[PDB]
Amino acid sequence: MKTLIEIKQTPDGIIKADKVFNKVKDKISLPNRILYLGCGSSHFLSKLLAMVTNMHGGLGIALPCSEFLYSKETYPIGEVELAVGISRSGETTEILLALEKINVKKLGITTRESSLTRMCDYSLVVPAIEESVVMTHSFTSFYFAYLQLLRYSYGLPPLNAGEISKATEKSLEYERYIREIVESFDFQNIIFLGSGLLYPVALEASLKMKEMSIFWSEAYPTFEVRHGFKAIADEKTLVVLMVEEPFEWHEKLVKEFKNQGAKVLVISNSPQDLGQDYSIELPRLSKDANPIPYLPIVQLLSYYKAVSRGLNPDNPRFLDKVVRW
Amino acid sequence: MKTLIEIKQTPDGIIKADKVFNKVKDKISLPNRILYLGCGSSHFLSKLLAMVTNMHGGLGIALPCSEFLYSKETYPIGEVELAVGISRSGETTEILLALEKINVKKLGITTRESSLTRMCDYSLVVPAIEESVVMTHSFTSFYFAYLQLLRYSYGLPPLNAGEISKATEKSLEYERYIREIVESFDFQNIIFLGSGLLYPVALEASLKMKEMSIFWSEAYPTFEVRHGFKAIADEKTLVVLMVEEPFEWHEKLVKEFKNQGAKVLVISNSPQDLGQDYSIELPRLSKDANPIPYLPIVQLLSYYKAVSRGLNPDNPRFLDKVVRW
Ligand code: NA
Repeated sequence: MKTLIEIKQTPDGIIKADKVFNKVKDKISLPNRILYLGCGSSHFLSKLLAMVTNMHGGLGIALPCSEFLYSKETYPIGEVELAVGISRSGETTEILLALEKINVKKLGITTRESSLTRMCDYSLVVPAIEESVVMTHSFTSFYFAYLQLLRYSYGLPPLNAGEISKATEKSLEYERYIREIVESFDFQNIIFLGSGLLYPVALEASLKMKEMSIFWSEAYPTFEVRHGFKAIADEKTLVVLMVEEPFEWHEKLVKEFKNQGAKVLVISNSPQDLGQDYSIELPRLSKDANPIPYLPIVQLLSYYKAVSRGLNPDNPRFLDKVVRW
Repeated sequence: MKTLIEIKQTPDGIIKADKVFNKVKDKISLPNRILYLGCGSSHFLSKLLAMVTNMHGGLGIALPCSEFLYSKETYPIGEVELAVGISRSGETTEILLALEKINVKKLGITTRESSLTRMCDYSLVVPAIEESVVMTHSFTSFYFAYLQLLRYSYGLPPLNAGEISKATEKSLEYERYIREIVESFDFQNIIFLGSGLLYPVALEASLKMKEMSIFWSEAYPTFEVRHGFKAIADEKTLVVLMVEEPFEWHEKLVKEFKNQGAKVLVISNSPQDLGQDYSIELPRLSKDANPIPYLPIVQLLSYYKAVSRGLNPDNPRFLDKVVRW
């Protein structure tokens, strides 16, 4: 349905993102200290943007919109040179309320002209239009558009959009394999693991499982899971480890989970056999862009698990396309 | 069960914490920029300490040990004037490894003389001894000891330990009520909600459920839950909303969950009826100390759910008392 069609539009989304970046790159200059605000999937995207900002020498902080609204004093926001508001629809009430209280320069990230773009000074309107209640390629597209702008603003060379777009096409080749995983192992719960830039991807992947499949899904920074959290993983659990360059600890972690009876899917940019049950190797890209090919993989996994449960990921129970108050 | 005995020692834990604080207050000066490192429950305590540091005018940042070890570049650590390593046992390999890579002053927080105290410049050794694999009153005791030191260090008046200890005695009076909730409503999953300082408490509460009851538990900043996450809440779900001063949005959120069929337990410092099925009112304290009485409530809830499932919270399956590599 719509969710699947939209996941498959990821390659074109990258191209659309590159186009928007080039249109606004000389009109907007991203500063050193940046605050990122978003809700749900957009909060996880905010965390990813904050992380890559720090990775490139800046200082980025991300907070859920409502936490900024009602409990900002408990967060290390400090002086902000730019506030970035993220909303797929550009109509999320909380982001609009948050921006009303902000006096510094404001940059919006959304898929269309909206209430959001009207209260921001500049905006990245990436037309990765989605009919599904669940965000898929818009997340990936928003990330690339901003990443290009960030590298540019920081004096780094632009990434090759064509190469990255082709990388996501490679991700999509795994569709049948992912479908087979869902068919051959009827897991009852799942855990996503990632470190650094892949941690927010793990968080997003888990949310995709919740929304699309109404499923018991969790996400943790790779090795944090050993500290108590692993207690809920057994023979009915699928553990998804996402890692660019694994080392000995990763092999031990995989073995640890298998010893509890869980099956493990490793998604990486490495040919190494860590003892996993399922393996997905993705094209290795510039460190900052490397997480991109992982998104369509976890989105497809969530989609097919949803279908296997007879659910409609396009319109999950209890969820609204836009969260308003 | 050692776990229950230890939860009930919370009041005395506060007293022991105050004693440690007064012994070291003039031997340790806490700076402005502090990094908090911990694993599992100690990571959630680190988040709580980072938040209260920000609340009092300082700059606190918390990170899981492994993320600091392998992906520090993606975090806004910046300049660090003090590194606080938290470990109940003082033997967690990751904390030892993390502190060894740090050259600035180091403060350890633990229950006993250990590898940790031996590699720190000084430590807060709070004797809230626990034999259960699951951390309970030590979390609360560690928090109070450090909070006193922070207030003192920042020129604020000391909190009244006797008053705070008594407040936790009040929490314990809810044991029967909590037990009866567990015996009457056989929930299959649970969601903890909290904002500001209560968010880390929600994370810790969820971990207690995972470890003690091998249960499906989730935690989110109060209003973030509406953004997709709420999809997994229905008639088999118990939603635990923790809030000091509720307002209109809280009533709407409670009703929203009840409309999905879920039952709601509100733990607050307010007598306001938000439409909850179960209610637990706690003594309101200084803003920074206010979260303390909430801990024994969620620990008792997790303990009784574990017992109702024939599980042993003292020694959960798969878990080691101390995580090593
Ligand atoms: Na520990």
